[PDB]
Amino acid sequence: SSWNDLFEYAVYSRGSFLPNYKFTVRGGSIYSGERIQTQGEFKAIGVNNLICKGPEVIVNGGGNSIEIKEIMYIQNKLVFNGAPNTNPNTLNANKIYTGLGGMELNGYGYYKANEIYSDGEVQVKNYGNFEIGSIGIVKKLTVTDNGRTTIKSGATLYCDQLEVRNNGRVFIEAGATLVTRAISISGGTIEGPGTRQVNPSATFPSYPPFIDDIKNFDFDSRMSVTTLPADPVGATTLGSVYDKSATPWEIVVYGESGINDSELITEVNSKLGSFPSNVRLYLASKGNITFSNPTSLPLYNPTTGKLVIEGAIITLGSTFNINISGAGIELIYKRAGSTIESSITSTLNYIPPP
Ligand SMILES: [Ca+2]
Repeated sequence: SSWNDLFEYAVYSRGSFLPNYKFTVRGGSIYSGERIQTQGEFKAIGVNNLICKGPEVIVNGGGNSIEIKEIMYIQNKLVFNGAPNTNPNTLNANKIYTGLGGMELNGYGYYKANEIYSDGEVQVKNYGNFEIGSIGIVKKLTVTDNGRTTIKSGATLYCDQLEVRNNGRVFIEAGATLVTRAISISGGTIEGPGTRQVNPSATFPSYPPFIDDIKNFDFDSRMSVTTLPADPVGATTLGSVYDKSATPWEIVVYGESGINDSELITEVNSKLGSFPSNVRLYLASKGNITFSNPTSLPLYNPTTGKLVIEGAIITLGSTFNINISGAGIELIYKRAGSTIESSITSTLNYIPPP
């Protein structure tokens, strides 16, 4: 699997991506060209990459749990806004990069990165817990307001500046090392059996190459968005292409002005003569997606209270909202078969990089 392949994404958003409350993506990758803003209970389980090339990624509320297996690229700023101690956030990420806007890890949360690189200030505050498993290279690390940052054994943090304040704590484990060019501890602690080194002329290692690779990739250049097709069969706003040679059946639904659940029931049944609960669904829309009555879709699971979409969602508008009434989404990534890829490649005039 490749981070520059459109068909690797569970969510590919050309513009922004504002999911509904209670949204789980399981597998695949997540891309947005502009802002990502999640309004609570957002979960990424087994996500390979999360690439955001816009100005913010704002994770709001509690109960968020994000797992990144490879690269989390944050073009400018990432902000976990704050979780109740009764519904804390978790982040487990392999490699994280942020640009100049930083990474604000507000608290009631356990945030782990194995590698962290940042052209800005990593803040850990308001009881947040941040652990670096192997390496860190950041402009600034500041722990305040009862935060905690642990350098785990074997790891090395490099930061140009280190600020600890208002009962912030930095723990350096045995065999770990923190290396800063300047330091300012007023009100906070640094303990632990590892080495802490102040060196105004320290030489840091180089960023790994994936950072520039992604910064340098013009995602938009790979496609030419024109109009999304529509047929009068079924919902007159939507178009679709389907594949019954696959198991389960696969259908991609195109909606130039958005998609809703009434239209989806109409369109799918017209093409398939039914709407089996196991259908693999690929939604491609230039407006929002709205499920006003999700229990009407056979994808709704009454036991979990979730719409279970197996497939992927491609959104092409500048702004994009998923809205749903009285249910959560469980989007399980499933790579499309070739009939569906050919339809999407044709529709978006897509040229895969390799
Ligand atoms: Ca139609």
